[PDB]
Amino acid sequence: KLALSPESRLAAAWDALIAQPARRWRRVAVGVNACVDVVISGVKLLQALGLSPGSGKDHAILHSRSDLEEAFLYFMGKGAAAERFFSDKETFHDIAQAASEFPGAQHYVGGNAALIGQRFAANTDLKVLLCGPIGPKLHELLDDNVFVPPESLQEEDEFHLILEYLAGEEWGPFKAPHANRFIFSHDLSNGAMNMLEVFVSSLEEFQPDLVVLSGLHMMEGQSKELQRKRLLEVVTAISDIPTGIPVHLELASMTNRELMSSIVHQVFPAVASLGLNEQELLFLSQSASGPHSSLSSWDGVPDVGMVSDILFWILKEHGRSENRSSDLTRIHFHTLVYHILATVDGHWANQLAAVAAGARVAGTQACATETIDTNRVSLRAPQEFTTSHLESGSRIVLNPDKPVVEWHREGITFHFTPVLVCKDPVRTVGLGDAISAEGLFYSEARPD
Ligand SMILES: Nc1ncnc2c1ncn2[C@@H]1O[C@H](COP(=O)(O)O)[C@@H](O)[C@H]1O
Repeated sequence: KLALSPESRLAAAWDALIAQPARRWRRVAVGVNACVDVVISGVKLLQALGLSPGSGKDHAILHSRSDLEEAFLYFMGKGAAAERFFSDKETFHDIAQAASEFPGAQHYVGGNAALIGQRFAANTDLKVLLCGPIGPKLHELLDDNVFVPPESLQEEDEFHLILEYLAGEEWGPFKAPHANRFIFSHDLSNGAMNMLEVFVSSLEEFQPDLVVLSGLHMMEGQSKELQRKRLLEVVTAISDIPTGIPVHLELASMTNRELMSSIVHQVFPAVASLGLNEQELLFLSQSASGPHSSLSSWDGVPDVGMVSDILFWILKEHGRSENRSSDLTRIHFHTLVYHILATVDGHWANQLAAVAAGARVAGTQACATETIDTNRVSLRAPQEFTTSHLESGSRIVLNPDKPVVEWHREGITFHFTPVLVCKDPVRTVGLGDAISAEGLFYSEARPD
């Protein structure tokens, strides 16, 4: 033998440490955002619609094929990302149909809840119920083990059209300086959480062991009154689920502070578990009180100590307390180069294996391998780090043979592991959802 890489050493230590919990979930219910992502060359699609190259010109809303072409060309010229709503329902149906039927277009399960459901459904001894706007194409795309109530099945899908360009790509006088994507949809269902009622209604019959909720972020840009009605529906529904059934909230893509504030005040006390990334974590700290709210943005890899101070603060401010009657005891934090599982002591088991398992799926799914291919991964976490900078914390050094690190702070325990980052990834949209689902699958709640 020669010396093995840090990455091979790390993946070997995971393989030994990872095992399912003693008591396993039988049934998990997941809702409510779901769609079909159609990934297609934008130039090819527009050409396929019979369009000649016009002018690049931004449009706030796309009402027409013209508007679509013009805004696409505008962003393709910048090599920049954008997202738009397309307002004409019937015209959108014809364009999405054209994109979805275009030879070589890729179709993917989309939506946090559907992606979570899909990951859980990979295990045959776990029964998954999924609600959301599920048409015939999404139903076909979903794993056969996923049960969708007939109530949650509809005639049309919610297509999200993802129009990609490559760096250097050309169409007439247009040339992309960077590779990016322009995305559009006509998705009122996910925007309004229109399947929340159907989801809530299906829980009693199904008797979930675990309920997972996502899609609140999608209400961003809707009536504040509509948002308030839906958050009350969430909280009411959860108070009707039998006591001691964990509820996980998977947080995502938030930019509105009124809404974020409201989710924290109302929904956080009603859930056992929360899942999120660096972007949402920092956004939370910026809204409310924040151990590092002052910082506008993370400057490269988020500092572990700074991250942990925010997670600590959330479980202290909003987590279960003798005064609080909050049910929140768990936060699965996942960023690119490390994941942390933070838990209020004595409510959860198997959290070493669980965080290890969340991290491992980030590698394997990114690379599209069954197991970790140690040639295609790279350890990118900091070699040493402080467990808090605010408080006086430990100085930890990474040991690839002992990758999962545990530390304690006032009845709250943290579980840290680095990620084996896929260097040549296929497609990493939806990775946080697969990470959170894996973390929960390998978690065990205890009696309330
Ligand atoms: N190339 C990669 N290899 C392994 N994990 C990744 C990679 N890229 C992203 N991740 C993780 O996947 C997640 C993407 O989904 P999200 O958290 O929803 O943004 C990030 O949180 C990263 O932690």
